[PDB]
Amino acid sequence: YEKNPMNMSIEIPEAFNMLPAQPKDLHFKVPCTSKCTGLTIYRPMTIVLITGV
Amino acid sequence: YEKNPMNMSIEIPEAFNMLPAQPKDLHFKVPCTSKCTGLTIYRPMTIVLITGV
Repeated sequence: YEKNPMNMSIEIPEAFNMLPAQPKDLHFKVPCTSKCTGLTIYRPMTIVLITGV
Repeated sequence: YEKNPMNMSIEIPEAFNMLPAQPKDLHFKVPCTSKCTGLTIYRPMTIVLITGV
């Protein structure tokens, strides 16, 4: 393929972050979350696949 | 009936109020509470109910 933002891209609407720690008895639980979308091909004439290799 | 605080009354010793939210993994819970007593009739001879109207 050819690497170019106008051919394909990956979107990250929000970045990795950590919520405030939640205390339980003498310890804490910290949850983390993020967002993603996958791979989007705007122009499908710039990629070639070779399967069965 | 005859409307008079001496005959019947309702008490509300505590009004509606909310508590701070209690977080969980990825959501919250908010509780609400209040107090009441219901109608108290000190002198019940000052009320007449006509039934079947």
